Amino acid sequence: DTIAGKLLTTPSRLFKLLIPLTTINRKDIEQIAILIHPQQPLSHLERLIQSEVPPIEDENGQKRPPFVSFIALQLEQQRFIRWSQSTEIGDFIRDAARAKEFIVTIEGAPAGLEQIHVAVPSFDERTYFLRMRLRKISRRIQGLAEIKHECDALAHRGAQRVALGGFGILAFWWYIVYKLTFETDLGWDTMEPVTYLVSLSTLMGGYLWFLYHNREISYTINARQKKLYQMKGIDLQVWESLIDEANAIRREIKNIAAEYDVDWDERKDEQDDRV
Amino acid sequence: DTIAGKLLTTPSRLFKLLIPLTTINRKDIEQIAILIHPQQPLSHLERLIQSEVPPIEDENGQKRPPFVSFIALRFIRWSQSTEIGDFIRDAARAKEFIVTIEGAPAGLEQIHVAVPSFDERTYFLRMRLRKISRRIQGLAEIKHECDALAHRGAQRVALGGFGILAFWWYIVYKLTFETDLGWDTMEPVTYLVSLSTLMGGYLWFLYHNREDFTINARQKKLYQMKGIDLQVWESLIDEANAIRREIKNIAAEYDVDWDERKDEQDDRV
Amino acid sequence: DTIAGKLLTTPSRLFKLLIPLTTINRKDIEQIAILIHPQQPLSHLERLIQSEVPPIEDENGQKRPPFVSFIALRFIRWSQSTEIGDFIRDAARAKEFIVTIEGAPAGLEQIHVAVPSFDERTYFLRMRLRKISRRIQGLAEIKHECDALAHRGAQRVALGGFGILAFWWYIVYKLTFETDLGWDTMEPVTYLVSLSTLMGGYLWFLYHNREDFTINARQKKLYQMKGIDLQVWESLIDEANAIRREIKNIAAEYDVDWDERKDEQDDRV
Amino acid sequence: DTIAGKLLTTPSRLFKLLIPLTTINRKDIEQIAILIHPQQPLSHLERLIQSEVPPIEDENGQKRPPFVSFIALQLEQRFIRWSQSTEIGDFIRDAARAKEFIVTIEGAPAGLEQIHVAVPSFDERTYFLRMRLRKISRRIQGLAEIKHECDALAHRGAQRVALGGFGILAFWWYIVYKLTFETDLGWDTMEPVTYLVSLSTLMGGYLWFLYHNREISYTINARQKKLYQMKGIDLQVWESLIDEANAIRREIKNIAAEYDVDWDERKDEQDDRV
Ligand SMILES: [Ca+2]
Repeated sequence: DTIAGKLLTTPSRLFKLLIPLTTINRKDIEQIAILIHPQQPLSHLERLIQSEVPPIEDENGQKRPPFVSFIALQLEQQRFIRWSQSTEIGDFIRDAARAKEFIVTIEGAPAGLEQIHVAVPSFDERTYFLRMRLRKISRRIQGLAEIKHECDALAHRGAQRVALGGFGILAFWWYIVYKLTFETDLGWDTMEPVTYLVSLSTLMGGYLWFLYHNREISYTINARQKKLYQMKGIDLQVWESLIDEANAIRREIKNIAAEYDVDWDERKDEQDDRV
Repeated sequence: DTIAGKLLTTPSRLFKLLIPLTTINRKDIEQIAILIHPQQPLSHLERLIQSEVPPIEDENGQKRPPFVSFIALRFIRWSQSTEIGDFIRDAARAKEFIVTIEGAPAGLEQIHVAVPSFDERTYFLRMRLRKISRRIQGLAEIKHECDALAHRGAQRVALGGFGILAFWWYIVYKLTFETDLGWDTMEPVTYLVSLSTLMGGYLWFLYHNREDFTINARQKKLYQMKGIDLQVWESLIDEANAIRREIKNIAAEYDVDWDERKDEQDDRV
Repeated sequence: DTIAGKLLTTPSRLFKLLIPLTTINRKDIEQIAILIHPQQPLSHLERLIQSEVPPIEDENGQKRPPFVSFIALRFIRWSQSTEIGDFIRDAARAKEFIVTIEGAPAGLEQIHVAVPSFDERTYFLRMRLRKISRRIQGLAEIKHECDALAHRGAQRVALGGFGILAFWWYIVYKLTFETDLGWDTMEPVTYLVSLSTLMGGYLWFLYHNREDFTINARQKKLYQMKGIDLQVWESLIDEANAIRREIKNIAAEYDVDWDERKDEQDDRV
Repeated sequence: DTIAGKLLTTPSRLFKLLIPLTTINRKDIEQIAILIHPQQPLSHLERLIQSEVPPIEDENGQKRPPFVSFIALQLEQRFIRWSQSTEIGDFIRDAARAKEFIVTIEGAPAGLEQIHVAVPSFDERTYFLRMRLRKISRRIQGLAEIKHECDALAHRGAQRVALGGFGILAFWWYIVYKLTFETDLGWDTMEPVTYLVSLSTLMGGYLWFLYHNREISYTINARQKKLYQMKGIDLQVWESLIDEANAIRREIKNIAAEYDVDWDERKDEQDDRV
């Protein structure tokens, strides 16, 4: 407005900042748009804001560029120290960003005060433009996880059916042994060897099923299912690629979170996936 | 020679461009080399060129260094913050690049460099991927024939065991169903043989020392001899896909469609 | 009167120093802040101090930069190729640091900065280590309580099962070893109960659906409710040890002995 | 000697190089040592060699120290001039694949007026990195062998109780044979006692199913965790030397990725023996 500014956070890597300053190409005072990359030296910013301002007339007559500066708040856990003209912008943004303070001293031109304060984006503000894409990719891997749960439901359909048939056959055997045993039409001593023979036969069949473990293609991955939900369903390369692209951003948000002394909790954004 | 240069890609991550400049004290042409990182600003390259050119004169009186301006594609000027990945991107579709230095030129006011492309840029990558994919393929097929070997040995030994136990079924059936010796004279044979195969199924635990060792574990024991482990293996496949997503990025953004079988068709030829 | 100065460690990786200089046309005293990464060479800092100071006229010809000289501790000049981390290391033992610009404005030509200590630097590490130690401690004891809780239910269910099966020992001892019904009238009770035991497993396998689920798996299912997973857990412990090896590095190089319980003695007081 | 130099690789991060040129009154030519960090700019290097040379008496005023310039080979799968403020390490890598580069002084006392310095090789860079890697790798292989022998101690502690179980089950086989075949007593009294024994060993084989008490893994057991640590050698040093050992292989494979020369540690398996 008058002595206030803001340095915004674009979704790209760049910044922008809007500062009011007098220019006679405009009428009185315009808030101007300046863009910044965080690997540019601070001399480029002072030359860039030095270029869109009508100059200070030299009282010696001959030397008319303006001489601008930058001053921050040295924190002692007041005091102010000026920053050299060849730091990168990003490191200064981080230091004054925890300081929550920024001024500019344009020499000569300011009629009164000559202290343009600007305001940095707080940790939540900086994070927001990361958290949107983080929440998006977490949402769609949650959906593909739900479809994996659906083919799990297919798997236990097959298991339940196979096991139901086995229980029916075991009930058949229990009734035929009881009927041919308690009725006293055949005694026990002709039912005992048939029991041992059947026990050998089911130890043979268990010796068949103990051979059956053909493929176990894991990584958490099955073998019956791997052809099932891929050659008719939804992919797995894209699943691991969204894992890979998803794991990177959380470290950046936690690094910037380390820079701001603010506890990053993703369970405090569990509440934002619902309303 | 005169107003023409070129930009080249290192085997590392960086770039290098070659521009015909005029240095502090030379003749009019010298193909000076400048090493740039691609995700980096553009004012950095402006500063790095303007370090090596004689400055502009008064100006009443100014000894200030020249001002370059990277117009590209008619003469759409580009700002001092767009990164070199994007400027080589849109210029790479344009196949043109103009650095118009001022003061220094004495009216020529132009420089043209030729942007490398996707076949050329990736060809460098393809070599990296072509070599590592061949190294995947050989170890793959050797691992497969080891799988066939351990599978065959396991099923032949299990087939022998089913042979002897089926023999036990046959002699119990014919001994107690012929009714020469009774089942009462057959009970000891069954239970005492059952402890005898707890014996013969228990000696193997201590001398030859299985301590699971199922069908799969014989193979996993086996290609400790015949091959290499799984960590190097998945590093090769996973890093191969890490290269493939990047050639999909660059060839996607350059908008020329590509599949990597088209140099497997040049691996043997 | 302003030959003083100090260097302060940022909470980030790269740290800054504060020196009194004269930039273009000012009064002689002004602090100027300069950001330094400790993997940069010394000559880089030499260049950044050369940027903001007026040049020196030396009689055909005027060197546009001055020349500074990072002597230290009895004075030993240090060459302009050492690491800044090493120069802060040996100077940190010395607790002194001297920059000496050749040009002297008016009888003042020296500058002392005061190299800080492992106390301040490693409380920019100790705040992190104390916070992660508190988090690990609380989550640890909650998981242990959860761990204790699972085994109570496991031993109750197992003790009940041993109760009824011991009853099955007593009833088959007493029914046929000493009493009226003989073993011939007892055998189908044993075998038919054995298939009836089996029926129980099938019912258990299908309605309440255990598809191992042993004693450890009740715990591992249980603190999915009461706690957090193991990957985050071992990430906190492993990164905590990564910080501990670095404070052992810095206190190993600055040579003041240290154990980290000595601030747990201030975590409650 | 006169037109050949070499830039070596010190055990530290920062290079050195030795080039012959003319100096103050002491000698005609001396291969002099220049110390270089790979992050200093190239103007620093030219100035460094511009400083230890007597200047040229240059008219039209006094601009006396020379202006030196670096030249390398632009591989075409010629000679270009590298700019005066690249960083040294990137120039080292690019001309390192070119295997030569050329310094030119302005004095030109020699007729050739060139200095073809030599380039450090893959065997030398990875020579020092390989000495570090093999030293720590041996230094964990010994502790791997001590893990092997305490594992053998656990093997002995198992084989005792397994031998006792085999002896007891042989005792049971013989007592069932004597009280069965002799016919002093008929099978119809050994049958009941067999079923009762089968219940009792299902109980004793049921209380062992609770005995899976601690399993502290990461590949790690729990029966031995007090034994090899609170009487033997640590595990913190084990995982720490793992952590310090995993980093260097990526650097050797990055520098190996630059030189287009294959990196095989099994071709260095042969160097741990002779
Ligand atoms: Ca019987």
